[PDB]
Amino acid sequence: FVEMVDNLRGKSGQGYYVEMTVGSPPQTLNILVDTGSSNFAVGAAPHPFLHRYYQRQLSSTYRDLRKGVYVPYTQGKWEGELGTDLVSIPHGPNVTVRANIAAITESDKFFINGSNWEGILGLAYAEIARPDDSLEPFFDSLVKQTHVPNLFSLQLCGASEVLASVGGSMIIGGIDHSLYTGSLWYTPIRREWYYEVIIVRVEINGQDLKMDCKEYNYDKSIVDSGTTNLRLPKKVFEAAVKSIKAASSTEKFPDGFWLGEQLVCWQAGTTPWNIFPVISLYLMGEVTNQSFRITILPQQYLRPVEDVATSQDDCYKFAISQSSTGTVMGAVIMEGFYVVFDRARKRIGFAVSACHVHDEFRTAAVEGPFVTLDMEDCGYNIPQTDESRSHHHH
Ligand SMILES: N#Cc1ccc(COC(=O)[C@H]2C[C@]3(CN2)C(=O)Nc2ccccc23)cc1Br
Ligand SMILES: [Zn+2]
Repeated sequence: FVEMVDNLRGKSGQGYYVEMTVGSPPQTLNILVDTGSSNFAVGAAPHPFLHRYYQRQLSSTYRDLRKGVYVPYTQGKWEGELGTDLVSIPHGPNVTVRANIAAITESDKFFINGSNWEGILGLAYAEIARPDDSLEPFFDSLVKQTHVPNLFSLQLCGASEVLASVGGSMIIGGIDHSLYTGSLWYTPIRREWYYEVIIVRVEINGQDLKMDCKEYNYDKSIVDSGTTNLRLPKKVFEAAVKSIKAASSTEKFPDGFWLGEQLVCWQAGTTPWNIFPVISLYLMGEVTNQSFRITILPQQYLRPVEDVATSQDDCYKFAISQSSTGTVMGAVIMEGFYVVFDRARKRIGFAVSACHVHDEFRTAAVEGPFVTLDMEDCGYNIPQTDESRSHHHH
């Protein structure tokens, strides 16, 4: 899998993308890797934040499906025309695939200035594809038309006039042992829509938040490469920030720091890492009553920004933020770990990433098992709307 190592790039906080080609002759585009969605969609007209876009009419292998699509996120949305075309990943498997593509014709708060990506590769399950689940997602087509094992793995690697470049690896069809150290621990996928998981416990510097564990997963917990922060439900975020504030309390930062809206700075090289606590999320294990923990450092949740006007200083953004749609284990989490999306066995694996940023006293850690007897149920059941209830699935 050496040809797939280091095949992701991006700018810190603005998404990891992989190079893809669509069409005949091949049009090259930089495509966000997003495990929180299941559509393959590409900028298909001019836009202030796009260097280039997909030109359907210039591909002899394009086919229009004569159907529109609309996807609204919490932040951002887009619409497009559905079609299929030939797609390859030059630093991926040695295959070409006919896949669904949404040509994005309009959008708002979707594309990001300076990010260098022009589309999105949705790697989650058909259940949340748009307009509905009969639009085969890309990975499904890849596995179906080729010999590629139904699994991929992501190593996202952390970081004055530009933001920091980041690099990473997306290994399509397996697991590269150079990319992690020590044990690889798996947590069941609760349901194949998002990559949904269940957190059974949260510790800040070894101290239990002591919340009803249903609160950790209200209204869901998902692993999303296409989300920058660790995002936490309102009540969880408030307790977690209270604990981190407490530990770090020799430094009094402005409100805007903790809201994720302001940098704080120390003189080059003098950041007091050791006043910030480690955060451990315990995930449901494969075995009943077992769990394992993934522990991240302040090096992951304190995200570095080089300020033009204080470029002498090491400056950081707080990259834990509030959610009203559940826990999102985003890049902040993932940059600790080599994360294995084992679709075949309906599980997600975590191991310590051979590229995670640490210091001489503490590392990100993946550790288990831990055991509870009569371990309760920590899952939440999303209220079912009449809209969702009325849909037939033939
Ligand atoms: N109908 C629907 C529907 C609603 C919500 C979701 C949630 O989608 C995510 O979380 C993806 C998309 C993401 C980050 N990851 C985002 O939220 N804004 C944004 C902006 C730019 C790039 C990636 C993203 C998925 C579906 Br499908
Ligand atoms: Zn029907």
